[PDB]
Amino acid sequence: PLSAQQLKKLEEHKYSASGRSLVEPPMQVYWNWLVEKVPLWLAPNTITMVGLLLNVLSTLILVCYCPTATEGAPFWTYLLCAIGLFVYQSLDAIDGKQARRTNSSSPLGEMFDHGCDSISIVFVNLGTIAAVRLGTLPGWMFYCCFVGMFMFYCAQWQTYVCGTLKFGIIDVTELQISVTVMFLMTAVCGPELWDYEIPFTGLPMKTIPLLGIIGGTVYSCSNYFRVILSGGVGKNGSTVAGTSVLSPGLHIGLVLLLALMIYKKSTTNLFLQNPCLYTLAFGFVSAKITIKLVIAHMTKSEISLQDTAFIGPGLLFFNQYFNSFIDEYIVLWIAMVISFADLLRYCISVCLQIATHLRISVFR
Amino acid sequence: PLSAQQLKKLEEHKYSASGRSLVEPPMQVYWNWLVEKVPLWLAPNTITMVGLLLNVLSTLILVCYCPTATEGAPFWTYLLCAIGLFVYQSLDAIDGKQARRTNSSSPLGEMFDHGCDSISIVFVNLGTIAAVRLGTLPGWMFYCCFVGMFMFYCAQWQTYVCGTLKFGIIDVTELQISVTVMFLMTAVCGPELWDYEIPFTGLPMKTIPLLGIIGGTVYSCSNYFRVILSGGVGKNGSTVAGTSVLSPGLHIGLVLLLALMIYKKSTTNLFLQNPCLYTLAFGFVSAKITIKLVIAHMTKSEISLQDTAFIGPGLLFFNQYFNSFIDEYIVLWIAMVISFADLLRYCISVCLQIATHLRISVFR
Ligand SMILES: Nc1ccn([C@@H]2O[C@H](COP(=O)(O)OP(=O)(O)O)[C@@H](O)[C@H]2O)c(=O)n1
Ligand SMILES: Nc1ccn([C@@H]2O[C@H](COP(=O)(O)OP(=O)(O)O)[C@@H](O)[C@H]2O)c(=O)n1
Ligand SMILES: [Mg+2]
Ligand SMILES: [Mg+2]
Ligand SMILES: [Mg+2]
Ligand SMILES: [Mg+2]
Repeated sequence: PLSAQQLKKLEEHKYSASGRSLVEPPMQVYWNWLVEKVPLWLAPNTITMVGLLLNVLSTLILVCYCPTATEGAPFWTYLLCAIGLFVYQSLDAIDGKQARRTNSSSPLGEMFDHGCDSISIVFVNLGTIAAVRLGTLPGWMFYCCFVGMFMFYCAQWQTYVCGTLKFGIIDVTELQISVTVMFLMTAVCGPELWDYEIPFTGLPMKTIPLLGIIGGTVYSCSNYFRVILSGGVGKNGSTVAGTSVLSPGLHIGLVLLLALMIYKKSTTNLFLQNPCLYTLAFGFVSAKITIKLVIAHMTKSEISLQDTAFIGPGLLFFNQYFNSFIDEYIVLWIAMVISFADLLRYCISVCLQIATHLRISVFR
Repeated sequence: PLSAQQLKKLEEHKYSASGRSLVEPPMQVYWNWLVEKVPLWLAPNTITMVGLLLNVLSTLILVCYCPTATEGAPFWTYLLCAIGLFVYQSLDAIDGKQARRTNSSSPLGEMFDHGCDSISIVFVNLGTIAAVRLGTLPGWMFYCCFVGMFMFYCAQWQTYVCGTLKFGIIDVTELQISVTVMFLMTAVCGPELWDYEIPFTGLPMKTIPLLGIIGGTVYSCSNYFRVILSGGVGKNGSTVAGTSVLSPGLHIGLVLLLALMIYKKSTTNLFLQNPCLYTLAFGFVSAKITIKLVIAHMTKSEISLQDTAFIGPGLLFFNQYFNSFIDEYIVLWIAMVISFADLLRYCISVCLQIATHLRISVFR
């Protein structure tokens, strides 16, 4: 999975990040106080795995009770989702702090952190789509999920063009806090709160989050794109690996364009009837693509545009080309299963290789 | 177009071929007698260019008077085709002999010979399809043209796996002689000769050539495939370049499979109504692919499966995917023009680079 030269360049890697947000000081104090009361013999990898597992299980439960994201759910699911998200954020901060001390830092930890972040953001966007019941506005339904995916990939990609993480003021902390408080408010008030049309403007309440999200969208994009153009660390304005500046753009554009092309020619309402399956399959594809870029920018190697991850999308596209010989409901399940198995195999193989080389005992 | 190392390996190349056919001695004596009466100041490249030009012009005239390969043509076209084919064979033998003497041999000459052979075999197969009026048997119409293309590519490919050309007993000489005599017989007797159903077996006369061709087909394939499997020249049974044995098979399979896939889902009789345009576009594609393999096996480099020659087939495939927004008659013309321009540009660039390096003055 990893070549000898690339693995050799993996060592002597120094993690670096600069930036601060508005709510950073108080939550920072809280996380510091909580990490003073953590057991000393616990490994950070177990912490991040536990956090990701809790978040995934809770979001999966919420999705299972709300297919198509247009029905209602009890307070049980919303409360569990809020608790899981809060615990995920807390464990992220705590295992970061505990890995920074007691000389347990390793390059595999950052890889685990980034992969967990990808999966968690996909599941969080699914949960916040299902909770608000955004099935009454079919126009704004592709955009939300796939713009969350696109923004995470763009953050990784602008990190590729530079050497240090740059943190803004509207970063993940505020997003997670807002989503948690929104889940709590929906649980306490009921799923019909977003059907409490505001006495003016003739628009429902669901426009209040969405518009803001769009605003944040633009803002985030702005920053990222600047680092794409003005930023340069190598011998020129090119990437740190010496390759072209806009290579990952082709990967993300291919994924999103292929998703849109399959969506627009379904002829049987493939997406508006099975949104969770569609989003999960393409989220696994995008998660593998993002992990590849994470590994690429940890080292100084180069990425290609030929992967054994377009199997599922390829099957969908070639089953759409021929008119119909397999109904477009089992093909989606096959694609999701293939993508999940491929991502799991890739992650397990890379983790095993790194553990064998550095004799880390990943879980210890 | 040619890398420095590959161009350096181009030099110190020795042409080698072994084999003999049944009719080789008499035609060999004739060609020797004719080359004793050739001017000494004429370059072989001009000879092969003249032969290819005559063959192409005559076949183009015959095709223009017989679109769809189901109408009749005057004796003028058939006589011109027979004369052009005979002159092409004669000039091939003569310029080969004249290049072998008077120290004018160069690696560019073999490249010209192979490219001319590719174009000539494509046009000869079109001419023999049009002359026999094989439009009354739509089942056996894809097979003929594309099996001619496939056989030439397979001959080149088995040459790739070894170092020397192997000549059988049913080689190009007998094919050309048979086609010439068939053109002469059709001209003297008329296009209706193939509508003179043989008093027995209840089959028309056009089965007499076709079956034989099929037989020859199998025979040729046999020999080639043996060299594909038993043959080995490098450190192992692999190719002389050290790469995989069955890499060009992917190229030829992609071309033929894509042609068949576009043919089988035309919905408007794209091939059975415009056979000459279809065959010419895919013949230009296959000619460029074959020239690439010729250059590869002249040197010891490696070929890829990513070319700027699938533009035309890509446009056809993606215009078929979307139902129809451009009628499937201008797209074919665009594809043919693009393929022809690409092949001409590639050939001109390679010829200019070789002439600049070796200061040959190609035409002199
Ligand atoms: N399981 C883990 C998680 C993080 N780490 C390391 O600990 C550092 C602290 O990360 P963090 O979570 O505080 O930082 P951010 O989450 O803000 O990116 C990471 O950059 C990794 O190098 C680790 O070694 N093992
Ligand atoms: N225009 C040409 C044609 C052939 N030649 C060379 O002359 C040799 C004789 O080829 P040939 O035509 O007698 O052989 P075949 O046609 O049987 O392959 C070729 O192998 C080339 O090396 C050349 O230098 N310039
Ligand atoms: Mg962390
Ligand atoms: Mg994290
Ligand atoms: Mg010759
Ligand atoms: Mg020749």
